[PDB]
Amino acid sequence: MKFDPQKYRELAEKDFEAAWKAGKEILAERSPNELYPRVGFSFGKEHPLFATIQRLREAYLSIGFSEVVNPLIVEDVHVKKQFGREALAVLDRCFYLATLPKPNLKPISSTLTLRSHMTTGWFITLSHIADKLPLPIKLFSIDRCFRREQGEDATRLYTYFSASCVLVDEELSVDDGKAVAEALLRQFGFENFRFRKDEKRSKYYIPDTQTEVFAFHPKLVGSSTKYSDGWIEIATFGIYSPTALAEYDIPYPVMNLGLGVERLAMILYGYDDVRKMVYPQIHGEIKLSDLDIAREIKVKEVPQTAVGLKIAQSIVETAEKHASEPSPCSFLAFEGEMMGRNVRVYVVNENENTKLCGPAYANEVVVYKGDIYGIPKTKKWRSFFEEGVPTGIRYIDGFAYYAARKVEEAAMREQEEVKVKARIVENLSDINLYIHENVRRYILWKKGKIDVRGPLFVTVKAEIE
Amino acid sequence: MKFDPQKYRELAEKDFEAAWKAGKEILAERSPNELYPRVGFSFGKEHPLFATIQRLREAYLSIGFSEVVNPLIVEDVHVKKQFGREALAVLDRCFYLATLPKPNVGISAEKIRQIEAITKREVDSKPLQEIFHRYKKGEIDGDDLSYLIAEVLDVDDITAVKILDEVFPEFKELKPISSTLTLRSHMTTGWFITLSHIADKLPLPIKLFSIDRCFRREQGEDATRLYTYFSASCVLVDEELSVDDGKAVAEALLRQFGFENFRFRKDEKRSKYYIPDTQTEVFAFHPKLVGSSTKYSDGWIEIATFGIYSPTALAEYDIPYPVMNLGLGVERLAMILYGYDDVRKMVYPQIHGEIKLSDLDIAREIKVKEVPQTAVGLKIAQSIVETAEKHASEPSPCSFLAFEGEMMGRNVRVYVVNENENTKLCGPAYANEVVVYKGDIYGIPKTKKWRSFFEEGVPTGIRYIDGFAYYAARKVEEAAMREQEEVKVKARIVENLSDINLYIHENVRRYILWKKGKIDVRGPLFVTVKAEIE
Amino acid sequence: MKFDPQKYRELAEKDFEAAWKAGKEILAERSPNELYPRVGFSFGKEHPLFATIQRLREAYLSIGFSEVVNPLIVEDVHVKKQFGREALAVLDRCFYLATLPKPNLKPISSTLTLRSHMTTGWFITLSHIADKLPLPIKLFSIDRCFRREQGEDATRLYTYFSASCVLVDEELSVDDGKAVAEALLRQFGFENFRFRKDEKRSKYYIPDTQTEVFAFHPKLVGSSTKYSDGWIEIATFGIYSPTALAEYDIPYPVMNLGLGVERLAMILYGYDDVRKMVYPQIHGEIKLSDLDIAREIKVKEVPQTAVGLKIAQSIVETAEKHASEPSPCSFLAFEGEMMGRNVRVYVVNENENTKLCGPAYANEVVVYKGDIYGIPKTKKWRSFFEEGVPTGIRYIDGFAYYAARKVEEAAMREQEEVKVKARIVENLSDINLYIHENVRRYILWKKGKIDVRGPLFVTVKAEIE
RNA sequence: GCCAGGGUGGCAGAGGGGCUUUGCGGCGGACUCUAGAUCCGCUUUACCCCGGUUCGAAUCCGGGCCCUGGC
Repeated sequence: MKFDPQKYRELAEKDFEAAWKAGKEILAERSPNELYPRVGFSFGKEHPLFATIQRLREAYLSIGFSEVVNPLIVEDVHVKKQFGREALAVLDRCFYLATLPKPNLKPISSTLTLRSHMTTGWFITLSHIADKLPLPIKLFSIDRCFRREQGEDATRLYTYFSASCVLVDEELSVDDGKAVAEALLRQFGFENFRFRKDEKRSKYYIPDTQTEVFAFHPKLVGSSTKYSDGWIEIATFGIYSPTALAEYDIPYPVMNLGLGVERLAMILYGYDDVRKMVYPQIHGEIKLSDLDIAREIKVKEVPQTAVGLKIAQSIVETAEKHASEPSPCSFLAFEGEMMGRNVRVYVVNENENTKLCGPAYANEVVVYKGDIYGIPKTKKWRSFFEEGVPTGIRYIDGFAYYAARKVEEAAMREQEEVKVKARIVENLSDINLYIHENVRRYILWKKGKIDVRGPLFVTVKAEIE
Repeated sequence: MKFDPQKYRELAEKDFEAAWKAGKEILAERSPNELYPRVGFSFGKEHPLFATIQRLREAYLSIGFSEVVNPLIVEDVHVKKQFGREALAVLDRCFYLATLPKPNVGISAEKIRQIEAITKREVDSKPLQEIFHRYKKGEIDGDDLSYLIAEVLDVDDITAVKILDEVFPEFKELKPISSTLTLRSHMTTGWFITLSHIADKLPLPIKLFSIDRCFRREQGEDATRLYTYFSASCVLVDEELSVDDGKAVAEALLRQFGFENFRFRKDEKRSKYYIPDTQTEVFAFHPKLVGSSTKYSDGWIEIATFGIYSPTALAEYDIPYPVMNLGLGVERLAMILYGYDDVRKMVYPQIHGEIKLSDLDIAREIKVKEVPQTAVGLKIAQSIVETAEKHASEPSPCSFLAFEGEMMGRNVRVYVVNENENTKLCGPAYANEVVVYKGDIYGIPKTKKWRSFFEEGVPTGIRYIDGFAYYAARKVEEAAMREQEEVKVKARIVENLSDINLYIHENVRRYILWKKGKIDVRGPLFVTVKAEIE
Repeated sequence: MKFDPQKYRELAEKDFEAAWKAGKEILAERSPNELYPRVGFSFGKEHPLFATIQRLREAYLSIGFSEVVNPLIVEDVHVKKQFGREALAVLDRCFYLATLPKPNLKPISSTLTLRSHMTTGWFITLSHIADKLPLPIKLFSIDRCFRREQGEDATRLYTYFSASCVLVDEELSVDDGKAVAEALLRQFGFENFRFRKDEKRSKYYIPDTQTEVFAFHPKLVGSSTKYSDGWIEIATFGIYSPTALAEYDIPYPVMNLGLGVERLAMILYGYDDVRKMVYPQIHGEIKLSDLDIAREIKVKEVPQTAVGLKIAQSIVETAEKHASEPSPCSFLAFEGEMMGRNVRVYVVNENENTKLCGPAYANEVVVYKGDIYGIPKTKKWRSFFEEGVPTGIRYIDGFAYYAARKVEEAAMREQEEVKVKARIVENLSDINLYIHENVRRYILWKKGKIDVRGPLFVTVKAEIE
């Protein structure tokens, strides 16, 4: 709360520490659902695909390549202009754009196609600058592409992200393509590189230039896959055929390196199933931390009055000690008045031989590995208490508030007495605690479980007159 | 050059100032194309579009929303689930994914295929009527190097590219076949699918965003729209929602891009997927816009849209809770930020010939053709400058010793002369520099008339004589190989760079023209350099 | 609110649009302090100094230079090792580190000094790698420095940020220093560059290499300063003297370019007074947008019941039309019951000749250029309404809630009748509206003003029995 | 979407059934010239797409696009 500079200012002149301890007065008093971890900040979280993409843009920029956006929708006449006589073989794997005919039904395919890879648009973009700008030209672009490869879902998908770049100079070896791969690929951890000529020998790449980069990343050695040796084919590249360049008037050669993003994204953040990565919202993959599950566990009914708080706060204060005395046996915990009439609180196990409070009065709720447990803090549960997030809410704590608010209902209902009792704990409601219906459908979905059981055996009678 | 730390230290410890002025020995004597701005560093540059997309990402993340990738290609059945009836109206402005079928090598084109000379072009190889069926079964692109380079011999595709052209005129009959798959017009289409799988399993409120591509059809015109665009979108899932939440987000979002005031109007469309009377149009005022060659002189521009998803479409995906959806269109926001007027010219600039080199970049490309090769020549020219730079007003004729030394092991002595008379040793435009300005290369002299060019353009630092000197510096060294005895190189008038030793790579040359630039390098340089290489 | 998929699902099968409009039912109903712009998200905002710093790191990295952290605290013996015989002249402008002597009072100066510029630490850092790593070496570092230059505050400060870098090769011209300046400086807008030899001729720079970069930035032409010509000295650089390198065993030369950050930061974000930039929290410079001032303007007392809302909501609904009828004249607006007893609301200007509602019943509150106004939406105030942020809260609106909640106090106080009246409006309290005491001390600090005046002249009587 | 004038080569811009401008610029060659001029040689015989009329159309008729004096 807002204090007074002077007041405290002067107050410190006399006995300092007496005024220092006086400071504790400004601290706010917190209710049960107002303290950590039932209250916490949040924050956005980026997707591994995109992250990697940005991480790739910089990587490219860092080795000199300027960014550019290439044509995405194109007339197949281009694929044809490039692949020469192999052009049709390719047009198969590509998609075509079809539209609906205006009924002044049945889509009418057209000559347009979604690019199967960046290269389709490259020749188009390089066509306008290849002979006007000073060499070398270093362009790159990380955008979307569309392939039809078997039209699968498991192995691959309909749209991927190419991390393309092109180098336009008067003289180019396959080497420039080698350098660019290492410079680019190294900024991600890859340490050793190996290149092997590609058999596919795509016709748009000068014969015997098309290569396949193989990079080693220590993050892989030991991986639960065939990438355990540490190496993985991570990118391909070649040098555009004069046959294709000619088709677009590009006089100088051109080196073109392509990077398969979803793969890199996977290597980096360690996902195994591309789909489970790029599309986890669908593939059931969704998680909440124990700390999160925790925060979501909150007291249902809680004392709505200043006194109410100091009531249950006492109820427990006694059970924390008198939960032993051989029952029957009654103890008094509170003495004061709320709203208008004086009040006193009673605690006793009316029943015959046994103890006052059940053996579960001291069971704390903790979340662990996805499950919500109700357990005593015994040298047996340690790991659950030292690897999970202990709610901080104990059985008696959970209980108290219920009573401290239940007598609060009688205090305003004119009533004179109420006997709030509690035996077993079949779940949370029984311990006066809840979780939004959604975290619930969650726990189940993530096939986790809630084990909040226990013999509380504690009753509280209160009289207001 | 590297020096000796000890020496330079034990000498400086005693005598400092002497060591200091000595340092100059470690610097490097650069030739002519080894000087600024003939030398420089290069750096990559980002594209306004991708740039904004990044800013946009951070922006969102900075307000709670977590990133997600939504379904791009979807069954139009979804659209018809998000518009009920008004669906068709949309699917007209959408694209469907067509695709080439396989060469029907059976039935229709089989019977009449078995009534001619099946095969004449000698190829033999047992009837691979199954290796062709595995095609009408499941093949792809990287499968040609199997039924040729491993079938009818012949490497990779040296005969496969034509064997499928001459003997197989069939393939040239395939036609893409439309389907029910579509390229989402806007993000929303994919939100229902994604929110579908989690609208009730994760804790509320749900804040998700995604800046990805979307395809639309609108009068095939590069100007009045583009086939593909970007849509920085977000969805807010929570129990209780009001259009306010749409504003609150639109505010906090735009506010990180300058915009200082917002106004929201109700959209006329009144689309079906949005609750009735919630589809809002958000207008924001941004300073950079105040007074411009645009229609947003007053500063206000409509930058996004948003509304609540009808509890109707939500059910179509079994989503219990209501959901807010804001949709900032990137391309514009980018133009406003990076100052562009024409969408197409901005996003796709190389294509629209919007390339451009700077004064400084042109100046950097103007190299010196004929340049020395021996430490001597470097001095010969360096010297030819001295005598020619000083004795510029000497009523010709008249020789002038410029250099005296041994080059390549031969006594060398070159002089700066003039043949005619009634004039001066060197022409008037001998001390003319090449200044690039406003995109045109110039060969002018410093004046109170040219100031504008030397203080706005960027001087190359090369003057006609400085250019020539290097040409001569080469000739003399040449004779030092042809062991001649007398070379008298001479240059009259200047009409271009050639007549100055200067030049520029062909590409920069074409740029100049393409850009309507102009090179102006003329003037009386007149100054011969007679050499006496013994 | 959470709806039912099926219910709405089927409901749409019959008449769609009847079910569509049925959708409006899920939308939450908002109270006065719950709608825009009295509710809005917030977000961090970086400081121009730092921003520019990061923006500088990338710039450097983008031209190849790797990052490194140099020594900050150093024995003056270094300044001495470098400046040779000029070393003392320098030691003047530098600070020294002094500590308190442990009393088993008066600080005891020491031999340590806070670096006056990066160069002091450069020689130290280059000492270990200059001859072990492959050339060229390109290092950079943007860190803090300490100068004593006149020990001023106005002109300059005690600590600045140097954006240093060093280039270690076998052969180096002054040119490398020129290139690096343009490459670095261009990534910020600077278009044309001019270098002039520095007279200072610092002794640690090979004689006649020390230069001063002058860069042109169109963002300056027309500036309200001497940087109107567009050019500004933005950085200096030279080539380390063999005399100094020798002192640290560096065999090869070294080019060193230094960038004065606070200046660049200023050019970029356009601040004139460095201090008003780097330290605005102190120099009174603190702002809130009209939109912000707006959001902070909220209804004080508002209907705490479901009905209460639909009450004031009606009170206004009538004044919005009957604020004309020649007074006296009474109208009824509400008919229903709250909590338990039926209720009716009256509105009349008991007084003699005039109109029912004062001429200010339709005055909306809007914030503009820093002031909080209470004005009618007349074709005279337009600009205030089209450049500012209209609260949306009008006089009657502000009023209503007061009444609708005032009768709510009688409804629970057992009472039978209440006459809430209102004549003039001397300020906000009078219109039932407030602003946190802090935005208030703000408006004043930013010497802005609040003009919420007006003759509301509107009374409301209500009877509950 | 609606009356009407128009959509000509690197640029400007007359005419216009088929042969057909012109000026600027560039391209190549030549010049006794101390200054930014001189002469000779030059393209892709240029006039959007699909139909109609004709011996034939850039020049004549309809449909699709592009700039407007206007709604």
